[PDB]
Amino acid sequence: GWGNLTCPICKGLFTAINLGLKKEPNVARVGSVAIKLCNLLKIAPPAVCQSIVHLFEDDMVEVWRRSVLSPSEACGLLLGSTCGHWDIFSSWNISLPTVPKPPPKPPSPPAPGAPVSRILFLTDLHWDHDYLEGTDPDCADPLCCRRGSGLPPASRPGAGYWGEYSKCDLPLRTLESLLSGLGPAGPFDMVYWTGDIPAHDVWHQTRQDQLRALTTVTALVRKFLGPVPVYPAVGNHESTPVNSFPPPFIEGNHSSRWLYEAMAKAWEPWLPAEALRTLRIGGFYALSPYPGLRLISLNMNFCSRENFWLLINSTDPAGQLQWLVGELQAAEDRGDKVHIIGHIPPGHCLKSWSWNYYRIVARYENTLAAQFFGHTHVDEFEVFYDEETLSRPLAVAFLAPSATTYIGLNPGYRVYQIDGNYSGSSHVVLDHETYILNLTQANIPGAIPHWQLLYRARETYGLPNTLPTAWHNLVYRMRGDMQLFQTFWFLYHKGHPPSEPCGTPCRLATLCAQLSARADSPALCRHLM
Amino acid sequence: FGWGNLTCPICKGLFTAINLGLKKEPNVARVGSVAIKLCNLLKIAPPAVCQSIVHLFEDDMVEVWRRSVLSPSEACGLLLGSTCGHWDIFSSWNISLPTVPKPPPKPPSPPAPGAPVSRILFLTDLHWDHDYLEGTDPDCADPLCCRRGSGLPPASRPGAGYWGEYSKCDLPLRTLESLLSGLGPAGPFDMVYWTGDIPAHDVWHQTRQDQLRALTTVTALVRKFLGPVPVYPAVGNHESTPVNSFPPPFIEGNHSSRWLYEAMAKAWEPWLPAEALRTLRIGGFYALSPYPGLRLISLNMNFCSRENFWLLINSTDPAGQLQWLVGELQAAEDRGDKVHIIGHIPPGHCLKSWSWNYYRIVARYENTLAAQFFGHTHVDEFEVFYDEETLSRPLAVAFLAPSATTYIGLNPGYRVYQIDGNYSGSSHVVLDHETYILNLTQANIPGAIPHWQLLYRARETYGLPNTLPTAWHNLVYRMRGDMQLFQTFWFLYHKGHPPSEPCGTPCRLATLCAQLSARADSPALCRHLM
Ligand SMILES: *[C@@H]1O[C@H](CO)[C@@H](O[C@@H]2O[C@H](CO)[C@@H](O[C@H]3O[C@H](CO)[C@@H](O)[C@H](O)[C@@H]3O)[C@H](O)[C@H]2NC(C)=O)[C@H](O)[C@H]1NC(C)=O
Ligand SMILES: *[C@@H]1O[C@H](CO)[C@@H](O[C@@H]2O[C@H](CO)[C@@H](O[C@H]3O[C@H](CO)[C@@H](O)[C@H](O)[C@@H]3O)[C@H](O)[C@H]2NC(C)=O)[C@H](O)[C@H]1NC(C)=O
Ligand SMILES: *[C@@H]1O[C@H](CO)[C@@H](O)[C@H](O[C@@H]2O[C@H](CO)[C@@H](O)[C@H](O)[C@H]2NC(C)=O)[C@H]1NC(C)=O
Ligand SMILES: *[C@@H]1O[C@H](CO)[C@@H](O[C@@H]2O[C@H](CO)[C@@H](O)[C@H](O)[C@H]2NC(C)=O)[C@H](O)[C@H]1NC(C)=O
Ligand SMILES: *[C@@H]1O[C@H](CO)[C@@H](O[C@@H]2O[C@H](CO)[C@@H](O)[C@H](O)[C@H]2NC(C)=O)[C@H](O)[C@H]1NC(C)=O
Ligand SMILES: *[C@@H]1O[C@H](CO)[C@@H](O[C@@H]2O[C@H](CO)[C@@H](O)[C@H](O)[C@H]2NC(C)=O)[C@H](O)[C@H]1NC(C)=O
Ligand SMILES: *[C@@H]1O[C@H](CO)[C@@H](O[C@@H]2O[C@H](CO)[C@@H](O)[C@H](O)[C@H]2NC(C)=O)[C@H](O)[C@H]1NC(C)=O
Ligand SMILES: *[C@@H]1O[C@H](CO)[C@@H](O)[C@H](O)[C@H]1NC(C)=O
Ligand SMILES: *[C@@H]1O[C@H](CO)[C@@H](O)[C@H](O)[C@H]1NC(C)=O
Ligand SMILES: *[C@@H]1O[C@H](CO)[C@@H](O)[C@H](O)[C@H]1NC(C)=O
Ligand SMILES: *[C@@H]1O[C@H](CO)[C@@H](O)[C@H](O)[C@H]1NC(C)=O
Ligand SMILES: *[C@@H]1O[C@H](CO)[C@@H](O)[C@H](O)[C@H]1NC(C)=O
Ligand SMILES: [Zn+2]
Ligand SMILES: [Zn+2]
Ligand SMILES: [Zn+2]
Ligand SMILES: [Zn+2]
Repeated sequence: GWGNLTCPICKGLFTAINLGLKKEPNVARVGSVAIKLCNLLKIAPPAVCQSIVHLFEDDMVEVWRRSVLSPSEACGLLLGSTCGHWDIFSSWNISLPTVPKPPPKPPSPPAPGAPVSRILFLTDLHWDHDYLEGTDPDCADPLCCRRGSGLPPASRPGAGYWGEYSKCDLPLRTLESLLSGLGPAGPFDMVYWTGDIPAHDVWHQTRQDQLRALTTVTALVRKFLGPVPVYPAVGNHESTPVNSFPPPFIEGNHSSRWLYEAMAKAWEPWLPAEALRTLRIGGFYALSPYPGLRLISLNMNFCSRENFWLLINSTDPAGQLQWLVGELQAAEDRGDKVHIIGHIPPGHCLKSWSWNYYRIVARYENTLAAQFFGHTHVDEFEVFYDEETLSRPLAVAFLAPSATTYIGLNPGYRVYQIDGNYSGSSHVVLDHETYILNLTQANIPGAIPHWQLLYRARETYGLPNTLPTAWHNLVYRMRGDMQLFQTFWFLYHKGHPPSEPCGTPCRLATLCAQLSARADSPALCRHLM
Repeated sequence: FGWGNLTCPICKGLFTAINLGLKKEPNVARVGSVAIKLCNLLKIAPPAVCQSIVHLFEDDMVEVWRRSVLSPSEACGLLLGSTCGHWDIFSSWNISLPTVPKPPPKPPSPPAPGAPVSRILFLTDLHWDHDYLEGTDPDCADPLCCRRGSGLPPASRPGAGYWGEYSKCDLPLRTLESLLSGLGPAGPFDMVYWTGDIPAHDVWHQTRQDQLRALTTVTALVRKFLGPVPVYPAVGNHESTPVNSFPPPFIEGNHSSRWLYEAMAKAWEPWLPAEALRTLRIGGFYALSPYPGLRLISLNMNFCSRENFWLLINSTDPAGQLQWLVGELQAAEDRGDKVHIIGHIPPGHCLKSWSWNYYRIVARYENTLAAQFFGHTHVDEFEVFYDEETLSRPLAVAFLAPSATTYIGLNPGYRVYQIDGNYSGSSHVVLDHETYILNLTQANIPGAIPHWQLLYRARETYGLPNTLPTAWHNLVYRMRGDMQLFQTFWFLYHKGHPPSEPCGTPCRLATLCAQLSARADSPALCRHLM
């Protein structure tokens, strides 16, 4: 009978497809057809389509050939079981160590006169380098206010001197202003630097340009902050194409070796030997700023939904989660405490990665003191609960607003007051402050650039402390009180909220976001009606 | 604005490049060879068979996959869906019956005493090997044995019988000569319905020339022995090569089926009138009027078939034939005549939507449709149709006739139906039927003379007041109750040569459930068997 032939004909078919598109000419064909389709969907002008697709085609086809179309996979998709196996984005688990979990003990308020560690948090600087004042703020292009955007017609003004309120990342001068005005204050013990150094022009980006951004902005930070250590993390716009972060099992040229070795060449002064070693492989590391404290810098792109290399293998990329566990357990032993920093927050991640992270923080509550994440470009947080009943806040991650202005925001940075350096310190965020540059004032001719204080957390929300329970109570408190949420919304946008009023469903969506540290998991929002 | 928007265009371009890539013959060769190695890996069957069969399928197979499954997209509509591409493969469809209101139901009236009767001979699944060779190995490693190249049986196993064999072998032409020669007793026939499957079961090395050989020589044989009596054939699943390949009319030659359809109507020109030949050259189905007041429809069930891969491209009412059928059936309702439907594969072995639309049609046209005949099963059984609303009322039954061929351990056999005869007011419904078989245990003895015996008669054997559908329904549930009776139906099921295994309760249930399922993917139909 013929029924037996379907499977072999399928496997052979995708073998011929596989080896067939491994040749460049067909890759060119896919590129051009994709260009015509891009032109059909419009958004954006044709040259952008051309450049972007020419940039993506190679690695895109590479991964699809090695993942989606690899027979099989594909035959396991169309037939399944008997023929092939489709594992794409399959579930996986990281297997915590067998050490029994110590009983949860919440941290105690710091003793009077105890030391305090001030930490500067910079994220999403997004340096354009093509920013040109006077250009068109609203143009047809993924990014405007830069060389090649043209001029605004008639009554619409050009881009501001310090940056603009539409699209338009920052010119280097505004980063210089940010770093010069750091005095008051200040002084900082350390700086957490999340990533996203390059601008949002993703179609024509080049490795040389990305390296330019990384090295020059690193040099700027280093110039202004001097001896204070800066601990960076890898953002989602560092590599090119944007979001392309092949795990360590991909080897050059097309691997990430270039970016990871450009880093750790630039960050050599800040990071110790081991940190650099692990950074050269996967782009993540661990170190000890204080005795009794451990900082973990995670590469969240192996977390990312938009990182297509995960189609190939999405299972604990670079084995980093496991590594993290080894560290966190290493921290439980020794009686130390851990700070985690990263670009993309957990709960923006795929499915399994997020759940494994949640499982880890829940297991490691007493050890993990704080967590910091960027990427959102807006000011918000995320609350973690116990994995069983999800009724008890065990930790919170702080999502800091972007230094960049991207999509209509005032620039800003954050500063954390944290339990300081000494034995027994909890190393937990005591408070935080948010500075912004009001562009309406700063762009006036003759104005004096000023980085104002905006708000202080505890002062604004009346929190007895910054521990998770307080943020939980703040969320449910805002569900009820609309004025309070209006405050949180004003600060959410760094003082430049949009024109749309953000009515009731908007509020509900936002608060639900504040409560979801685990991707999917709709139940986390159950108590919000 | 980010890469996430590009996935769709990159996909569509990807599968365009794949499409044009495997549109070249060298790549087709590569897929063929990989498939050959895989076949050898799964074993079953010997390597030469794998090689030949895949070499026969590869061309058209790649054609269809390129044009359907992999056509971007489709494929992209599968991996992304909705917003990007549309995946319709084996999607639902409906035939839209005409708006004429259904006439009020009513049972056919019993024929008056002394009324005329039309005897019809039903031949199906002749499966002529032409390579059948007595003495060769009946059980060999091969899809088909008892032929040239099967070798000799080792040691104690005897060879193949002169008149055919009881394991995995088709018929030699001489046994078809025997069948057609012994047709006298009895009786005289008014017409002959011939379902299909003329060529043998060797599907790996088949060639168009061979299939046409079978068609023309066997057609010539039937015409020789039955002479002036009309034979209305149908297209079986073994005609075209590769087996089951029946591209709809929207596929054009060379690789289309026009060669087979025009080879027919060249061979069947004496039997079928002009229109029949015209539509048969297109779709392989036709309509004609054997009697005044009666209409015979011959459907090509390959557009029905699950095993026909050309439907991957478009599975929706191939050749628009179902619609055509409606147009004919309605034409009869206004005209007040009755319809006989014949085809190879029975409805309920068909895909999903085709089957359900067929059920809907027969249900709508019940009073008009007098009888239905189908082959393919190679075994003696039937299928009962119910009302589309409550599914409690049998509105019709289709008769699945046993095979003339011996394929898979059966005595050869043919059937003859007694039908309400030619006259005004005739119901044209099956009154009874008979089944003749050639017992090979006796016929293959040296010096024996092949004899085609009577086996059973329906009404007498099952004690049915008539052959109308209600009778067969009552028979099925009676068999659910009575195990001895089912044992009878099982003996006749195999044409008098039931297997060694006792069958029994789960077997019985499966068989009866099959008898009640005329619509594929209709498990509810068997609910009442518990
Ligand atoms: C239309 O399509 C047909 C199927 O693709 C194709 O039939 C093929 O014809 C060739 C040449 O006659 C045969 O060639 C093979 O077999 C013959 C006879 O055994 C040998 O002489 C050859 O060396 C070779 O082995 C194929 O067997 C035959 N395929 C089948 C299965 O029918 C027609 O030729 C096509 N016609 C046109 C217009 O190209
Ligand atoms: C096809 O031909 C077969 C051989 O003629 C025949 O099988 C034979 O059937 C008879 C009985 O019909 C068996 O003889 C039996 O007779 C006594 C009578 O008292 C029984 O008690 C015994 O069971 C005894 O078996 C033969 O033994 C048997 N021979 C073989 C080879 O099986 C089939 O019945 C015929 N089948 C059809 C469908 O006609
Ligand atoms: C290595 O990395 C990628 C291939 O994955 C490729 O882009 C490099 O070649 C350069 O890439 C530039 C874009 O980033 C492109 O604009 C430039 O023309 C091209 N050529 C060079 C030498 O810069 C690959 N280069 C290597 C090391 O072969
Ligand atoms: C954290 O505090 C400890 C003291 O509690 C500091 O360690 C001292 O460092 C000085 C040199 O600057 C040595 O002379 C002392 O002997 C050290 N004492 C101990 C107990 O280690 C440490 O410098 C502080 N860490 C940071 C980063 O400021
Ligand atoms: C940023 O600057 C603008 C202008 O200086 C502030 O908006 C002003 O708010 C006052 C409140 O009474 C109004 O009377 C003015 O008309 C506003 N000016 C304009 C042109 O909008 C704005 O509040 C500042 N943002 C913050 C809070 O830092
Ligand atoms: C599949 O085939 C049919 C033609 O048989 C295509 O369009 C149908 O054609 C019939 C007859 O002309 C019309 O009466 C129907 O209305 C049509 N149906 C639909 C759903 O459009 C149909 O487009 C083909 N589908 C594919 C996959 O191309
Ligand atoms: C069906 O019966 C009809 C009569 O109802 C038969 O037709 C007659 O055939 C004879 C012999 O040729 C003619 O003399 C008559 O003129 C015919 N009458 C009509 C009205 O057709 C016919 O023989 C039967 N048909 C078949 C196929 O048996
Ligand atoms: C087809 O596949 C099944 C296993 O899925 C195998 O057991 C069987 O032998 C194959 N069919 C034939 C006719 O060999
Ligand atoms: C993905 O990585 C994990 C961890 O090594 C391992 O199962 C294997 O390398 C990959 N799984 C696959 C290829 O399915
Ligand atoms: C593994 O993680 C998944 C999420 O990816 C979670 O739903 C599941 O409970 C875990 N599975 C096992 C077998 O522990
Ligand atoms: C593609 O781009 C446009 C404009 O950036 C956006 O509105 C749209 O949502 C994108 N496509 C999808 C499917 O989201
Ligand atoms: C008729 O088509 C509709 C969808 O338009 C579908 O829901 C229904 O099941 C179809 N009817 C049949 C008998 O398939
Ligand atoms: Zn960013
Ligand atoms: Zn980012
Ligand atoms: Zn058959
Ligand atoms: Zn058949």
